[PDB]
Amino acid sequence: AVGACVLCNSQTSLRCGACIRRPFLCCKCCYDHVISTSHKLVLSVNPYVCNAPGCDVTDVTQLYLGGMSYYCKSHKPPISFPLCANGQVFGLYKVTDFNAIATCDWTNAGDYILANTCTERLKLFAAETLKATEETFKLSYGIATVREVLSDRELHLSWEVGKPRPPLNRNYVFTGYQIGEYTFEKDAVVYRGTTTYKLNVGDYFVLTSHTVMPLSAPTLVPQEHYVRITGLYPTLNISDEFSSNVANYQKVGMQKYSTLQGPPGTGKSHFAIGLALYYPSARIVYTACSHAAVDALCEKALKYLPIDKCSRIIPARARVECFDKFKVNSTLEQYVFCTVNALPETTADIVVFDEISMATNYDLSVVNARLRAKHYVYIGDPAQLPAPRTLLTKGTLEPEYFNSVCRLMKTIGPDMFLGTCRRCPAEIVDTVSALVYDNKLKAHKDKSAQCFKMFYKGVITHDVSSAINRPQIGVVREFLTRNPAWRKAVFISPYNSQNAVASKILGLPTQTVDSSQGSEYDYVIFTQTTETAHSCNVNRFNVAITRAKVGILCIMSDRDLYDKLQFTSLEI
Ligand SMILES: [Zn+2]
Ligand SMILES: [Zn+2]
Ligand SMILES: [Zn+2]
Repeated sequence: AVGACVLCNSQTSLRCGACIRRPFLCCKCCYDHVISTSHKLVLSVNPYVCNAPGCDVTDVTQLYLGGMSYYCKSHKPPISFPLCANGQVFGLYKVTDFNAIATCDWTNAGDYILANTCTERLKLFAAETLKATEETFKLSYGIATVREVLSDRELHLSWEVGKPRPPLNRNYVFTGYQIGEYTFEKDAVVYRGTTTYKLNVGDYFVLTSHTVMPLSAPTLVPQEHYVRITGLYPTLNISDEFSSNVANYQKVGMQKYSTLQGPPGTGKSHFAIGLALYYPSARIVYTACSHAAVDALCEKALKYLPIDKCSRIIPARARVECFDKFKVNSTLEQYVFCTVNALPETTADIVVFDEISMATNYDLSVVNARLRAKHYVYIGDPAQLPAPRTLLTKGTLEPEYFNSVCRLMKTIGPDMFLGTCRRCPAEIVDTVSALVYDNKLKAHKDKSAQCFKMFYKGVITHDVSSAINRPQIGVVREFLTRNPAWRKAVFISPYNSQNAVASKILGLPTQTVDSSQGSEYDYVIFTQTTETAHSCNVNRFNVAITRAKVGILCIMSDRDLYDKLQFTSLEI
């Protein structure tokens, strides 16, 4: 009931009853809010509503202070004061950007632009409002119910009518009923339940709708620059293997927080684990939003750090199988590997937050609120993929607006940049260097002469909204017959339905561009499928072609990206 104004910090009893998150607004800011938005309900110790029996006047601009109570113009006594007047709303302790965040529906890109350009307190207000909006929207979808048990991995389903049916993709992890988190993918559909339980006919599932907690900590702590390495103890016996990062590790210890832009295969995980060998007594918490990003840090640590000082934090609700080689759930070990949403309340000498393009301002804040560290390291690449914004349907979200860390990397530049790609053949490195890295990314490898491109629009079919291009898969089939070494390639496309079709026709392992991020393969076969904003997205295209260590075949739909690929063209 008592607190500080989100816009000016002036103390108040006044909150907005029309905002989904009921923020405290001072007498001045509350007035500026109510008089320019449809938000007219104001909440003090008691709500600002007409106290006359049966009266439904709740608009603050139509209410007055009559004695110790509130009344409308129709019910107030002769000695009464308007609650709204003189640029202030009556309350104890006596804007444009706040209004827009408070009233938007989060379906436009401009909403996320504003949520990243505003003041720090407005960033938390926006992040809390957005996440609560996202969670409420999850209730709009309808409940599902098991129609039959086709086999151990397949089935056919039934829905409750009247409410919209969400898409069948590995993008919507539903929680099961308490029978583990289930997922779906394409009348013969596939039930993907992480927990091996015979799906009882009649049971139901609901979207993973977790309650949104308030944010208190900023997305980024205030920057502090030091003249000496603070609270960390370096070595001069630093392995030659990590010597290239020595100046950057010293930079880490001389600032409160630091940003590292690491293009694909430039050594992000090597840098993160090497930071532990450079400050060998430091307690490091390694965090990322996904279990995949956390497990990739676990694999690198397994090679350089002592296994007895590592612990993989796994929440009681075992969602998917993750890293099995560290002692599970020991918060006090020197090296703790844990996803953002599962972080314990602890302190650290260094916090390493990896895959920063996938973080939201909500995640940035959670880390600041759960971990109190001497140093914070943000590793990622704003030229890679951001977290999916399920409400966003209009406009494209540019990298400078992914989150606060990405905004800094795009506006003032990152503090550290890993300039040499060690993974990809030079054809790929040269293409992405010009496309998203302003020619600052260099190739370690020579050209492989196994990077091919083909311009083939094919035929686009749609599975509801997800796209398929059977002729592009047919072209891959013909290529495989003449290129048997490509037998072990991973098939990548921007669409789950295209991948399901390629999996049956080609028999190759499949991956969407979004799920390939952070992974690498000798050979990659990419079919663009369509020429939509989704399939032409430069960050997605960058991720797609940088998965390859040796060769890549790109079957393209977009002339622009096809011309930019510095690959040998194929005919047919
Ligand atoms: Zn104020
Ligand atoms: Zn409001
Ligand atoms: Zn009244």
